[PDB]
Amino acid sequence: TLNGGITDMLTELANFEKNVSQAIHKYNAYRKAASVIAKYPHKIKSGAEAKKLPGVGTKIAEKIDEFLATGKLRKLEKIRQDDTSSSINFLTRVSGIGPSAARKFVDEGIKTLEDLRKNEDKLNHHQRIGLKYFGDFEKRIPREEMLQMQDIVLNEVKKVDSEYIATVCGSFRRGAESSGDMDVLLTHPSFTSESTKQPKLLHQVVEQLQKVHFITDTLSKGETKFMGVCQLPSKNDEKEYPHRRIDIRLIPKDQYYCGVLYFTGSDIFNKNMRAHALEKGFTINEYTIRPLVAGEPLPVDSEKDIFDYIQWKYREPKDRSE
DNA sequence: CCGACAGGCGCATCAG
DNA sequence: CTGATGCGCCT
DNA sequence: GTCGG
Ligand SMILES: [Cl-]
Ligand SMILES: [Cl-]
Ligand SMILES: [Mg+2]
Ligand SMILES: [Mg+2]
Ligand SMILES: [Mg+2]
Ligand SMILES: [Mg+2]
Ligand SMILES: [Mg+2]
Ligand code: NA
Repeated sequence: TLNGGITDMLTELANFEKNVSQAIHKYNAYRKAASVIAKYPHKIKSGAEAKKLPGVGTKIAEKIDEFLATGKLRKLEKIRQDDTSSSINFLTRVSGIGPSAARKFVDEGIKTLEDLRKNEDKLNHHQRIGLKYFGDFEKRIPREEMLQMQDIVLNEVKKVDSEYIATVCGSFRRGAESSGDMDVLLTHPSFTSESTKQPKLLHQVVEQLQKVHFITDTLSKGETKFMGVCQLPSKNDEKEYPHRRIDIRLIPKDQYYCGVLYFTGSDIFNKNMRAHALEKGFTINEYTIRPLVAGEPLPVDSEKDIFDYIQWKYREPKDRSE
């Protein structure tokens, strides 16, 4: 891509700040810069040109000048060569290991995938599964497989109760050619913000998906959110499909539009949109849009209504990507 | 200069 | 046990 | 790390 070198540099720095420094706002500032630069429709020629973009300040522009002059960043060169930094970064690639646990593990001498395997009894359940499927979870999912997974989940939900509506969101809904995982938003009429008229609405779907061997493991599971692993069936003599991450979110039926907006992302889009909601005197979460101490939920009966409240032209899901 | 930076589910842990 | 805190995760 | 007021 245009400015790929620059945006890669910034993403690496963001990951360093998140994973090693544990500085979430630096992480986010680097990602905001990477994002704005990725959308910039010109080959950046200097740091001063980039500095004109919102989210790119003096320090980034200075890094960009270094990167354009030399093709590298001494700061990242040092980070790359630093054994502890690299180890901590690596370990965070395991689902369930974040910055804190990564640092703790690296302090205890646990530096490698090899080390994690021989110390399974130091891992919680989520981390165990993340280690088990480490190579699989870094593989992306072609949209063709996403379509097959969608067919399974939609038909199996329908067998449980014809009144459930399952909507595949995330990058899939944004029209992406490949997805990192599957995100399923679920509603049922018995569950609204005013009442839960049936218990175990999510459990029943998760259980049905387990019975047919689609869901293979569970990372976490409560009344409204499921985080797990699933796999497509393969045919006689074929290599197995990789195991895949699947998230299911049961959202009150009358709060579907706020739910789908949230679940469609992108993550950066959601942060930008919620940050602009705040500037306009609103707060948005996956349930509601409220005036600001937040007040009572405003009426919504489309995704567009939410954009309208904050005075944004509608963006189609396909235009909410990075 | 500097306060704010999106919002929240599930789970592990801690105090009492 | 409850209630509070923070981690790691999701978009 | 960045930026609006
Ligand atoms: Cl974030
Ligand atoms: Cl709410
Ligand atoms: Mg991780
Ligand atoms: Mg993601
Ligand atoms: Mg996804
Ligand atoms: Mg997901
Ligand atoms: Mg947090
Ligand atoms: Na700028």
